[PDB]
Amino acid sequence: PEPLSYAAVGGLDKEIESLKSAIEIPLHQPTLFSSFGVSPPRGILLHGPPGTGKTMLLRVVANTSNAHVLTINGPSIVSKYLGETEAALRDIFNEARKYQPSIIFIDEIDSIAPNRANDDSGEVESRVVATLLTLMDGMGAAGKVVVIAATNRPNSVDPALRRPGRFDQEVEIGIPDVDARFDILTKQFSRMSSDRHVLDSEAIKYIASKTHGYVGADLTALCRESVMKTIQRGLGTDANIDKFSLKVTLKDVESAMVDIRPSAMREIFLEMPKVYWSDIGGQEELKTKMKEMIQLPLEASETFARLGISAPKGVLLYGPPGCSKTLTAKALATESGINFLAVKGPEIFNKYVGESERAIREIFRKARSAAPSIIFFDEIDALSPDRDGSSTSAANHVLTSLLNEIDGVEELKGVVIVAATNRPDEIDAALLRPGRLDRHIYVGPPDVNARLEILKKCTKKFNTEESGVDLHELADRTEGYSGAEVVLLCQEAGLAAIMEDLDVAKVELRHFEKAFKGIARGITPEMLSYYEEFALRSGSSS
Amino acid sequence: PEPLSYAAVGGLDKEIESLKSAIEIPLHQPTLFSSFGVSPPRGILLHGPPGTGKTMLLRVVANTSNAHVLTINGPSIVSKYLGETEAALRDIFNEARKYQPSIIFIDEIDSIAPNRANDDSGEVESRVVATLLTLMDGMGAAGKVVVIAATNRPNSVDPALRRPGRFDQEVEIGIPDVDARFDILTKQFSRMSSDRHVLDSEAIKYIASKTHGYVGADLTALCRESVMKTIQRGLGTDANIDKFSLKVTLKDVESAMVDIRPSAMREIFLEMPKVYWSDIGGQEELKTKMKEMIQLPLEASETFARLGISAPKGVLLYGPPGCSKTLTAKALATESGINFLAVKGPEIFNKYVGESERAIREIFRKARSAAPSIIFFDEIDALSPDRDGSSTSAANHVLTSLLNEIDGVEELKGVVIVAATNRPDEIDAALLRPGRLDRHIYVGPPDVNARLEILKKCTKKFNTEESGVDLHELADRTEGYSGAEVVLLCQEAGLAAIMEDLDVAKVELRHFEKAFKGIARGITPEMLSYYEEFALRSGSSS
Ligand SMILES: [C][C][C]S(=O)(=O)N1N=[C]C2=C([C]=C([C])S2)[B@@]1([O])O[C]1[C]([O])[C]([C]OP([O])(=O)OP([O])(=O)OP([O])([O])=S)O[C]1N1[C]=NC2=C1N=[C]N=C2[N]
Ligand SMILES: [C][C][C]S(=O)(=O)N1N=[C]C2=C([C]=C([C])S2)[B@@]1([O])O[C]1[C]([O])[C]([C]OP([O])(=O)OP([O])(=O)OP([O])([O])=S)O[C]1N1[C]=NC2=C1N=[C]N=C2[N]
Ligand SMILES: Nc1ncnc2c1ncn2[C@@H]1O[C@H](COP(=O)(O)OP(=O)(O)OP(O)(O)=S)[C@@H](O)[C@H]1O
Ligand SMILES: Nc1ncnc2c1ncn2[C@@H]1O[C@H](COP(=O)(O)OP(=O)(O)OP(O)(O)=S)[C@@H](O)[C@H]1O
Repeated sequence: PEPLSYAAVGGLDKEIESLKSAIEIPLHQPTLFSSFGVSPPRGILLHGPPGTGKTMLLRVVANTSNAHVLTINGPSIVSKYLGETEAALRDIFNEARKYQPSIIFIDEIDSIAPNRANDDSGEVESRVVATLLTLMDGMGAAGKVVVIAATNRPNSVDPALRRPGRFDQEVEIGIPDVDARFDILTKQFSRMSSDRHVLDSEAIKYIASKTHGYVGADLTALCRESVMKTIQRGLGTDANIDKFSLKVTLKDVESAMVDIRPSAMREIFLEMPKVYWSDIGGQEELKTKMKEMIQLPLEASETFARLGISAPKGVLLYGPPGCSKTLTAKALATESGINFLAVKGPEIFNKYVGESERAIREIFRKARSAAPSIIFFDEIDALSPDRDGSSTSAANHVLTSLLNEIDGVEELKGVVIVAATNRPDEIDAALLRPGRLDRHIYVGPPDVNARLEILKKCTKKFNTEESGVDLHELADRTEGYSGAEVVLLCQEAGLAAIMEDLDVAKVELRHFEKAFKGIARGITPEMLSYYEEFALRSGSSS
Repeated sequence: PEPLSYAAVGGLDKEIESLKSAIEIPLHQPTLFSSFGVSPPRGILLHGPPGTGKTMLLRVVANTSNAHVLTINGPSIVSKYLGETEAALRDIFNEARKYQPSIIFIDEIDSIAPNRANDDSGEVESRVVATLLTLMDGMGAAGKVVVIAATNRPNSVDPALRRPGRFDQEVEIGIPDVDARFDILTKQFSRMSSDRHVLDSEAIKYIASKTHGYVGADLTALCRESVMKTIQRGLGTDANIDKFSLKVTLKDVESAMVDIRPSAMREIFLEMPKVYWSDIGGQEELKTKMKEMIQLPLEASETFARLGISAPKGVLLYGPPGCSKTLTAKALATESGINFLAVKGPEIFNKYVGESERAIREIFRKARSAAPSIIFFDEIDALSPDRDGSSTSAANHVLTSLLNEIDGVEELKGVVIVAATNRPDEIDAALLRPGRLDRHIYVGPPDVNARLEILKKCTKKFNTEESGVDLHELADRTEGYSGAEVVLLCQEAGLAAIMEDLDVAKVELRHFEKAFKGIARGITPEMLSYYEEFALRSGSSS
């Protein structure tokens, strides 16, 4: 029995500190809030997607805090009929009250008081929510009691429990980021002695990098699976190997990766990978314009206010498919340092009725929470009201929610909305009017310098100068290819290289010639003329 | 009471070894990786389509493991009300814990804790899932207890029992393949003495070949019916035959097949028959091209990585209806030696809203699991968003799932997606953009050499050279035919042969002339123009 400690928790140090404060300020000294004449906040609710580390945090709070732990075991104290159940829970609260200081732990409130939905059994669920409200109505500002709550989904909890003055302090324990994933991995692999874990910190970098979707508990599972497969490699050599100290290795960790893949973020707003400005080929004009028109307003708020001008509220990127738009937004995300929440088009539109408006609401709330922030909307084309009557019940509602959140700049100061599209017309004109998503930047097919840069980025691994191919004739021969077609031309050239030989280490011009014959232009002059005719009708930066 | 052994199980050797490993490492050697610091797995799940051999596997594991088995008999220990039921299951777990080492068998979790669906009676189902989780929360890292549970459909089980750090380890027992079917039949017919079973191993090969949809129990059922129909023939000669040792013959086994088939396999991800490169008439250019751009990337990954190019992810086969597309894909499957998941177009798009999402997610999970693999999407034309508002609820969701899943290059190193559409224009352009299903290959009507080879393959059985018909005048006379049209020309010639005589063994040019009169070209110049037009608009390998 090793008692847990805050060193065991990982990747949540920010909200670890927040929860520690929300426990220490009450439960150790309510006199402070007695002086300031507000009822002390009784009730901290730990949100979070499943497996993020709630229950572990509750256990570590119980172990670390010197107060007395009490538990509402959900069903495990509710009796057959509620007449004894309500008495039992009141008895729990009273026993906490007599032995102040005390903490009441409620796990899985969704399994206790979800009375908003249809599953509210008036004999059971309504009674439980009623008694929760009734006793939560008072424990005494002088009382040294606190209620802590953990739910895998908050909105399932009825709004009645989440009214203010009830348990309403909130700690949003969320999906770990890349650095948080590294923290969790380092702690987990330090739980085992470093002898058996032969992975240098660079290996942990790598495994954290390839564990995008994984959340919390999942990572421990990964480590556990690694153990198993390591043991299996001990048996794969010969069954007679009963010797211990078989090291766990990086290769074992991917071999585990391929098989664990449990429930984690695949229906959550995407955190995109890391790309720098160097990866993007040229387009220095667009790079400068984006750097300015996004990063500068978020880092010049005092200067903008001094000048009597509101900051730009929204920039819309439009260009032929393949040209660097998602990559440019990702690069801005990676090396602008601003919090950057991105959502694909369809992944928010589908979001069956109500879930769409809720999703827009929560994305904007999160954007406001961690200001300054950039909300990236890839393919606004999805959120288009330009369809038949079926769109009136889905597209119109989401469009008007987006409009209502976009406007009202008084509450929007550290938020910039960057949208991307390849079908600019089908973006409802109510969203490209002045005062709204109004700056329009046209990406367009890359110019010759940018194309040459893309070549040099993608042709570097296979010999070019000492293979007799000069990239400039390729660059001026590939006029009109969108950047995707340029990188595909490089890929097809490599495919010809492996065509002619399995272990070749050299790429000739004839391979590029075959590739260039094989690839067809994807940007017809129709599409170009389309984009300038949208440029004339545009609002800003035509 | 014959004791079950692993010799009785068949066609699951890989899964058998995995389960034996997952039962030996705990339950015999907990210390051997309690040192490693991770919590032991402690709870393994056996998936499987109904009748694929779960319950037998549990019985054999019980009868071969020296620990003591305890059975949660589902309802057979659940009482009238859950107050005694939860106590009884706690008592079961405690009696296991005291008598370490112990195994706890849960059969049909779905009949126990399916609380994710509407059939959750909060008095029963919620209580049972709650007591599971609450007791699954702790068994003791040194507690030599293991849970094994089996389900007929996993997703019906809630995510709560399938969180990690929990009842986690999964063993997938699937529909047996052809070789596994041979193994199961060999074991079944060797259970009965070889005297009664007069079928040489070749006959067993044949019967396994023509039992595509049969799974597991079904095959045993087949044997039963064989027995039954065999003794029916014992009564077919004369009722006085009470003599034993009536051999079971092959013909009896097919006569059983015509009746045994229940609804065991549904529109499951399809396994396709075997066709060799020799079967496909000519098309040597397409032979080489497909061989390279599919098999070569999946077998020279290190060379591609060394060269700085990503392997080609997707090949779309577009050709007129009749030319060898599905046949070419099947040939690649059969004699490329790579795992070949393949699902038809209409059988995934038109299932349901969430069912389609789940289908694509699971097909790609399976493709990743057994890498390298080739996902074949025959007739993506079904997955088309080019319809009315009804497509906004079905087509958009399925297409965005496909795009999101195929854009995951970071963990998609050993998968290639091959598609085959007969009208390529109705594929959403987002699925043919570079970086996605992008290499386009045109199959097209067979050239003269291919037509000659097709004839030679289909005319071999009935005499051609010594019948006075030379295949080259046929070959150059049948310009414009699709390959299917050519094989049907051969079939119609045979039909005229059996017209003019019931037991003929000779086909003359006049029969072919009648057939050639009776066949119209299904490949209009309009269709060839359409395909050339899509070629000029394509992305790669135009
Ligand atoms: C790993 C690396 C990362 S990245 O770069 O991003 N990538 N990945 C993978 C792949 C590729 C390609 C291929 C063929 S495969 B990559 O490279 O990609 C990239 C990007 O992504 C592209 C484009 O995209 P975006 O951005 O999106 O564009 P768009 O199309 O416009 O949008 P949408 O959504 O579609 S409307 O491409 C590429 N790149 C690179 N670099 C570059 C490019 N492009 C252009 N330009 C340049 N510079
Ligand atoms: C038994 C043998 C097997 S198979 O070959 O496959 N078959 N079977 C049956 C039959 C036939 C015919 C008839 C009239 S009856 B068979 O032969 O078939 C075959 C195949 O299958 C066909 C074609 O297919 P595909 O590929 O699929 O086409 P398409 O349309 O493209 O697809 P889809 O689905 O529609 S999109 O035909 C035949 N063959 C054979 N060989 C050949 C052929 N074709 C062509 N070519 C060649 N070489
Ligand atoms: N930093 C961490 N974040 C998350 N989980 C962690 C972390 N460090 C260790 N873990 C392990 O992850 C698991 C977390 O379990 P839980 O706390 O039950 O997850 P969860 O948030 O409770 O999911 P629920 O209770 O179903 S909403 C435990 O096995 C911990 O040992
Ligand atoms: N190798 C084998 N694979 C599958 N079934 C086999 C095999 N060998 C024999 N069988 C027979 O298959 C039958 C299937 O029994 P079960 O294990 O109950 O099937 P099942 O998996 O339990 O189906 P469900 O999911 O419980 S409805 C057994 O009774 C055996 O007689």
